[PDB]
Amino acid sequence: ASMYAKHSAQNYQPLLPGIKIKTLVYGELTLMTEFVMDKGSSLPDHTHPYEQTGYLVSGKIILYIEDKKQQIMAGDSWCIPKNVHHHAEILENSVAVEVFAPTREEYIKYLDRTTVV
Amino acid sequence: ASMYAKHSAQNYQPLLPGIKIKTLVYGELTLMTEFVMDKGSSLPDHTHPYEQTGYLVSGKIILYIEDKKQQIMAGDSWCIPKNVHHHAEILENSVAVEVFAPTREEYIKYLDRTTVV
Ligand SMILES: [Cu+2]
Ligand SMILES: [Cu+2]
Repeated sequence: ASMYAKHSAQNYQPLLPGIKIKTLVYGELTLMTEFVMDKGSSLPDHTHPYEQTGYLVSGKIILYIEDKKQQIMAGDSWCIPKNVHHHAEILENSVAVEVFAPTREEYIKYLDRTTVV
Repeated sequence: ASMYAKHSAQNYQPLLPGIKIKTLVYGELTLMTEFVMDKGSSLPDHTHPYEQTGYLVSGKIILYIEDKKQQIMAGDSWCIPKNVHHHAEILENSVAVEVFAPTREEYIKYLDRTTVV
């Protein structure tokens, strides 16, 4: 059931305007995605029944979680509990790695199978 | 409760020779760490009752999972189910972000409270 995946510049897939996604790996309890986000894009306010914990690999965003707002730079991190409202403004081209728990089955369809193993 | 944390080069805790750790954030279902590893160090075989999913921010490691072995570089990722044998050889100075599920209570104390927003 273990997985390895290798980095590739290909197959980051459209999710929302300005936001591309790739599911890297997943398991019994978690699922890992990489989000590639264009400067000036945004994530609209949403909720989902998965805890979402992330790390900014590169760039700069403003991450809104309920009534908090924080500027996020490379190496910063966050944890958003299940069903909590969140959104973001993307200030520079940015890359984030985010892990969902429980496994977010709807995101398995973004798995880049050309780079698994 | 949601959580934000800011990057700091300080307060990594010695875990093994050449291997240091810091808990970045955690939540109800997950806990996120950053592993800073020195060229030439290693992790011996271990297992634990937490799923472990990781992303290599930088460097070069050989990651062993049961009878599999893979060289892992920046942007590669892995998911290791609960109780599965794994170890690693660190070939270059390396940095990994790893998320445990469920929340790994023993690692809460490695949070750097000076970086929590
Ligand atoms: Cu979300
Ligand atoms: Cu481990």
